[PDB]
Amino acid sequence: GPLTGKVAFITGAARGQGRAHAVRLAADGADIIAVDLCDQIASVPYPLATPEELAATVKLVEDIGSRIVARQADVRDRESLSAALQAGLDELGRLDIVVANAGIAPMSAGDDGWHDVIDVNLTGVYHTIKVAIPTLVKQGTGGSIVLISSSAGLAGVGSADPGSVGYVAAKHGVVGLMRVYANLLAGQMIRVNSIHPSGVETPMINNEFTREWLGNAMPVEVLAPEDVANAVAWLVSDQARYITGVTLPVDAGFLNK
Amino acid sequence: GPLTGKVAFITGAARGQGRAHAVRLAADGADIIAVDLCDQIASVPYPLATPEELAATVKLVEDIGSRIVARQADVRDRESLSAALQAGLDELGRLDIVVANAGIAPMSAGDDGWHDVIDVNLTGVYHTIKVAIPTLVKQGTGGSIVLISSSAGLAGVGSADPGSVGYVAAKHGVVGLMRVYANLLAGQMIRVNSIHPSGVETPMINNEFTREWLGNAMPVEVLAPEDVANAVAWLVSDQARYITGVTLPVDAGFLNK
Amino acid sequence: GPLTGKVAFITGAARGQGRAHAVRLAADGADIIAVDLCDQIASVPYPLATPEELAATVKLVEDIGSRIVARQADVRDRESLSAALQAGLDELGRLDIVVANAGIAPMSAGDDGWHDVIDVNLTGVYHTIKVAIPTLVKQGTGGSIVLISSSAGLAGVGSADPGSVGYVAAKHGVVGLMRVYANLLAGQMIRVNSIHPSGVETPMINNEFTREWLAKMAAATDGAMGNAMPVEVLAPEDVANAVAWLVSDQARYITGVTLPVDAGFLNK
Amino acid sequence: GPLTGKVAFITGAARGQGRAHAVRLAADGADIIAVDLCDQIASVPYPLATPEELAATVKLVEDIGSRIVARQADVRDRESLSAALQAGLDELGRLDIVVANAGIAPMSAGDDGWHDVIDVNLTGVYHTIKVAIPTLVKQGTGGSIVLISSSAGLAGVGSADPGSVGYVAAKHGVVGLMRVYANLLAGQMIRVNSIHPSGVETPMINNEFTREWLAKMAAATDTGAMGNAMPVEVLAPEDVANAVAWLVSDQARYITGVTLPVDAGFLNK
Ligand SMILES: NC(=O)c1ccc[n+]([C@@H]2O[C@H](COP(=O)([O-])OP(=O)(O)OC[C@H]3O[C@@H](n4cnc5c(N)ncnc54)[C@H](O)[C@@H]3O)[C@@H](O)[C@H]2O)c1
Ligand SMILES: NC(=O)c1ccc[n+]([C@@H]2O[C@H](COP(=O)([O-])OP(=O)(O)OC[C@H]3O[C@@H](n4cnc5c(N)ncnc54)[C@H](O)[C@@H]3O)[C@@H](O)[C@H]2O)c1
Ligand SMILES: NC(=O)c1ccc[n+]([C@@H]2O[C@H](COP(=O)([O-])OP(=O)(O)OC[C@H]3O[C@@H](n4cnc5c(N)ncnc54)[C@H](O)[C@@H]3O)[C@@H](O)[C@H]2O)c1
Ligand SMILES: NC(=O)c1ccc[n+]([C@@H]2O[C@H](COP(=O)([O-])OP(=O)(O)OC[C@H]3O[C@@H](n4cnc5c(N)ncnc54)[C@H](O)[C@@H]3O)[C@@H](O)[C@H]2O)c1
Repeated sequence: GPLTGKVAFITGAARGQGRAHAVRLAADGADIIAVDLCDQIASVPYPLATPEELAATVKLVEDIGSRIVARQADVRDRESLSAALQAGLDELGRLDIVVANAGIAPMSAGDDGWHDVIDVNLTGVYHTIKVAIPTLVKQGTGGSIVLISSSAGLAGVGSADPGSVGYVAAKHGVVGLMRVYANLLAGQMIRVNSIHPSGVETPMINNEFTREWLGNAMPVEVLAPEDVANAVAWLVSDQARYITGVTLPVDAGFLNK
Repeated sequence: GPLTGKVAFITGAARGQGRAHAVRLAADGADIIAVDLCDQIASVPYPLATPEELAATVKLVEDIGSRIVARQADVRDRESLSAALQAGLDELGRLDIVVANAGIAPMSAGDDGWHDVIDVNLTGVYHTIKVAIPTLVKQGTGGSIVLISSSAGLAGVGSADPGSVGYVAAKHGVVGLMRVYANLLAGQMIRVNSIHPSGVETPMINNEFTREWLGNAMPVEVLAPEDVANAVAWLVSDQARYITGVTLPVDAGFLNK
Repeated sequence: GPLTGKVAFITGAARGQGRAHAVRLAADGADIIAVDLCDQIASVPYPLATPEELAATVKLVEDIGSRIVARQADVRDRESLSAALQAGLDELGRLDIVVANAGIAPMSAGDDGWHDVIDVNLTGVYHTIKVAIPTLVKQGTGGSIVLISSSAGLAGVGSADPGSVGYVAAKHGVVGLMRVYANLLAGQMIRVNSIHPSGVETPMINNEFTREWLAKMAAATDGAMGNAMPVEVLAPEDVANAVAWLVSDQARYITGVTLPVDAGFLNK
Repeated sequence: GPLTGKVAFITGAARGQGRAHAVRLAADGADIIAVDLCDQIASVPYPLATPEELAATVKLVEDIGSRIVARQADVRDRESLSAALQAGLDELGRLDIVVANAGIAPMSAGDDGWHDVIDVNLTGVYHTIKVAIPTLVKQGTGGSIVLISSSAGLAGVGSADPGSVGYVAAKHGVVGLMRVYANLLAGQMIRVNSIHPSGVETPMINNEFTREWLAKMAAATDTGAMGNAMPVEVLAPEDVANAVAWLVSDQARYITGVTLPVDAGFLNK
């Protein structure tokens, strides 16, 4: 495949879009370093991933034919995340692609929702970049860093809940991370871009809370996780070698409507 | 390939990026309706394409194994452009993809440069869209319209020459066409996006005038026409089925620098 | 006032927003060079200004106490526009502020609508900038160029009509003009910015016709056409007040900006 | 003046731009609720404001002829900030204008710089909005909320230092706060906008650490890419205060959801 011999580090890889990236990039030949919390955060009113789900991602990727290192780790904890990445490096010996995908959407928790969404969705993305840079720079072969933002990183879409205004703030902060790192790493031939999905059919929105709590331009209800994985697989390939500093909506026209 | 059975209408197909689109989309299985002015505009201080160059594109596409209908046509003349497209529809029977690529960069012609760049780069893009819509809508199978803008469509980069100011104004106007047509056509599952290259190695910039007249974030001097064609080939594929309303820089970080 | 001793050149000054700029900047002490077509363009489905309306602007500004030179001129015709500007310069002796406000919204005219809206709303703005630059540069005291775009200069809001997609294209092109001229002219301390109103109560939209089309746009969309704040329409004075700030010393270092004056429409 | 009978809550009011906002809005007739940390933060290598400076802002505003309630408060501590605002509400009886101006620029502190800059410049701005909303909504007379971002809120103007990356991320996050609150509050006629200065002449820009940062950033680029477009070395605090005074006035009654550069053309360059 176009990614044979490369290694992709993916946060939130136990299910949802993170699993879709693991499967898609492995299908294209990449080996995978997969991390997920595999535990609950109290301000999040829907279940986060289980250890069983991370093991399921591992089986899918192994069946495709790639090597995979999978660790439980929390993106909020730099030492934890660094240790997990280093386990992947010890086994696979290189790093080419980073997909900073782990995220949460807390609600109905008061300001705990603000703090937790900033911590996972902004600080955790910072940590994901920071733990990867020294390897990418030392290797001297360029690479790709893909940050997962949202429509809410470019538009004021949300409710008054602290976790929702925090989600908007965090996802906007992720665009800032993208833009500064695209500038800092361009000289190293490391591309940095952000992806902005509107709604995607995953357990972040397919849950009891969201149904009880509860439009794109194209007549598309919700995107598939594969739509997001397909965009990312293009971006990290040689077909997109000179694409950097871009905010890419994958959204059936939502941001332009 | 992924585009077998589809037809792509490409303006400015005689050379440069237009040729690169014709070759890349044909390699993916598409048949081609190729048009070019194949004549000079007096305000443009470098040579435009010749009839022989359009014939050379035809040979390349036929050698790849796709069908191609090529006509001389001026994007400024709606009737000319419509007749040319119709020659292609009469032989190939359908239309799926439109690449509004023809463009000029006049200089040193005073206000004739202003007029000519608006007429080719803005009015000509409107005509390219307008003549394609009836077929796409009557078919009812969706499609893709790709408008070629520039860094100068999103940033104030230019000199005081009326042809240069006009290039900025026209390429900005192309973004506006993209945004309104993406909204107008979303219901028909017709995606509309714009591409924003910075510099590309073609005879628009590789000529005697430009040498006499006298950077990106990544250490890349100029992009290849293939870089722009690679982006477009992805956009018009099912891998980008829900991408619409986007301004996509293909620019080694120029717009983010 | 804060603009005493300065001169403002305003296109489309016979009525509407252009008249509002003339009276607002005159109230702050500016003298005025006012131009308008004062004639109809066949693709435009509502009446353009009359000669009597331009004369009425002149009286309003004289009653305020400023000097004003007014001429019938077409922004599409650089020579017409330059002659009119020069009549104003001969009388007032300087130029400080340019407001490129003339514009049209053709509809239901076929491709004549495309060509006319590009010609007035984009080429006419270019002409307005180009006739003014030499004076501003020769004086060496800086100045302000204010281009009137629209929400449709930053968003794809329009209908399936050559005049409407042309309005979007033109108003987006006006942002381009702003951005490149802000860079070209910054070294001369000439500020260049664009203003983006949503709907403003003038004869351009205060007609049966526009309300028809708004109703169809509304029905065709899944309050999409409405502002974020509960404000039905902005006053011309809202746009004139923004411009009066921008061209003052209170905004001396504001350049290269797209400024929405829109009750939150673009952010909605 | 145009703001006679109005009350403006300003964070970081002890010196710099915050003092300039207090003086400028007072000159237009407003009464002021002024808060500042009046203390140091270890990751910030230059001095923050002193209690003396806050008392000097009080003197300036009283001399202009307005009433002012000033309190020491940390925007990172929602309860502290709420208590300070309440002290001003208890005395002045209303609120019309919020200027979320307090901010820091940590550097050479490792990841403590990341955490502190997010905490002050993003979380602190959230707290400033949150403590003001109930009063604004209960009054039912509209109002203005102005968030102070930066060029670095719209462009990736930063170095690799965690405090700098964090400054870019936080200032971008402020735009997000603006956009969502403009939508949430529009129905109440409460305008929300953000201001994006480039460089402004205050201790944040002229200390030796920032100076060395600016020199390093200039040397890293091949393009005077760190300068403004107009030949203006640095903006005055009054340039930012003048823009805010306009925005909160009836001359800008329908301006909301806008990112406003005040930057001598920097972002467009
Ligand atoms: N689902 C949507 O509609 C949608 C829309 C736009 C953007 N996004 C974003 O896409 C990303 C992927 O989310 P998803 O839709 O696949 O939802 P998801 O909840 O199915 O997946 C998120 C994953 O991240 C993990 N995770 C959460 N906190 C973590 C932490 N502290 N450390 C390590 N792992 C952590 C979860 O356990 C989970 O497996 C997120 O950044 C999210 O904000 C989602
Ligand atoms: N080359 C660059 O650096 C660069 C950078 C950004 C964007 N662009 C854009 O890329 C597009 C392709 O240009 P290119 O780089 O391949 O340059 P090019 O000059 O090699 O190709 C442009 C082609 O369009 C044709 N054309 C010009 N006017 C025409 C008309 N009135 N009707 C029909 N055909 C006409 C030419 O004859 C030519 O074959 C243009 O829209 C251009 O503005 C180029
Ligand atoms: N009214 C709105 O809702 C709205 C919203 C956003 C932007 N705009 C823009 O505001 C500007 C002012 O328009 P308005 O609302 O006051 O409408 P208006 O029709 O009342 O005023 C426009 C004026 O320009 C004149 N004019 C038109 N073409 C001309 C030409 N070729 N040369 C010289 N003068 C010409 C008219 O005769 C008229 O007096 C325009 O650029 C318009 O596109 C209007
Ligand atoms: N100076 C520039 O060039 C520049 C450029 C763009 C944006 N900004 C921003 O302008 C705003 C004002 O900064 P300034 O230039 O006046 O600098 P400054 O350092 O002179 O003023 C900042 C003030 O905020 C206070 N403050 C800091 N942390 C606090 C906290 N936790 N709680 C309460 N008060 C706190 C300080 O003590 C001080 O009085 C900041 O948001 C800053 O990021 C500054």
